[PDB]
Amino acid sequence: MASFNRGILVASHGNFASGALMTAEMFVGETTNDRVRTLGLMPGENIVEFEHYFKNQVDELLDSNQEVIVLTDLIGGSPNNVALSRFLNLDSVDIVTGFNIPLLVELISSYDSKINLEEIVHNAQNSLFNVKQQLN
Amino acid sequence: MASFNRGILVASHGNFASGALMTAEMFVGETTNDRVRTLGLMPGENIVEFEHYFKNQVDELLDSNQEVIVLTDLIGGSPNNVALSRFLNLDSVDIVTGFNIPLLVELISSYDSKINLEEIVHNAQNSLFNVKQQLN
Repeated sequence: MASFNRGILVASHGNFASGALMTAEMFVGETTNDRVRTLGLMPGENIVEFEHYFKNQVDELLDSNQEVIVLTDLIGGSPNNVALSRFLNLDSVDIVTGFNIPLLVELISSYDSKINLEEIVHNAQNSLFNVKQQLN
Repeated sequence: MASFNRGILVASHGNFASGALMTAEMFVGETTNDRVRTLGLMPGENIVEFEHYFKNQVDELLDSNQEVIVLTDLIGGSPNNVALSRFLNLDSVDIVTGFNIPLLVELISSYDSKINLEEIVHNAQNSLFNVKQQLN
């Protein structure tokens, strides 16, 4: 079976993650399940059920990709807490929190390529900005 | 009628905007239409219809708030293009692009308060980060 370079899991409380993917696909085209997945921790769901769904999404992406980047909505959220505890020392799994559309788009566009992740992250930070201030 | 401090319009291609609000409300509680709105430019919709929906959302928020912050998904997207052209020199309307959940949450939490927007933006940039790198 194919082992691609890099899978992406986008995870959040609520609908942030699936909505981000939907929007990203408007720019980069439809993705498939062996490369990109989302997971939302919904109102009324507990972290016990969520936890193993999460673990399963990352494990399954690793069957098809050499590495996985987990994008989470914010630091100290449950998706981020779970990701860090479950995959703390697994070097093939990266965790970037506070993601925006520019990060997600760039990671999808480059997932069959070599990347510099620090540079991608740095550019995604710089993509969040006050537009009148910056355009003068 | 009440003029509050600050309204928020969250705008994007697709479902990014509504999904971001839904998620933000999991942290800060349910919002109402006179303070916070979303708008998505959907597949199959043109910028001609979208444009005036957009204008109308900002105008109506200004009936109830002294200022409005428009959050858009990315620079050079149609929501951002429209916002900048329509409200270029209206000082009561700010435009911050590349938004993430930390920005949206903070702006909702502080919308009845005096703010330092530069500081909020700077902190939102710093909220997007590689968590293993930063936690060492």
